[PDB]
Amino acid sequence: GGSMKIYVKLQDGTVIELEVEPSDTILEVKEKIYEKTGIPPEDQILIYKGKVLEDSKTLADYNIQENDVLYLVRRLKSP
Repeated sequence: GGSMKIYVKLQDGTVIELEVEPSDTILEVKEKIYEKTGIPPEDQILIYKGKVLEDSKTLADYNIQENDVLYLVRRLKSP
């Protein structure tokens, strides 16, 4: 259904690879990151082309395509 790989760079410099599809929402991308890292979605800020992404929009909304790189900033927030 348009399956593709995208990459997320962490603050420590490492890059993780995600399997996604264009209709995935940003919240769903954060859920995939949680599955790989343990970082709760509520503690994740995702950045693409210098802008913070909104949970309810999709990868296709942002024209995020195969091999694009997103940036993850982690929050330390009381649960």
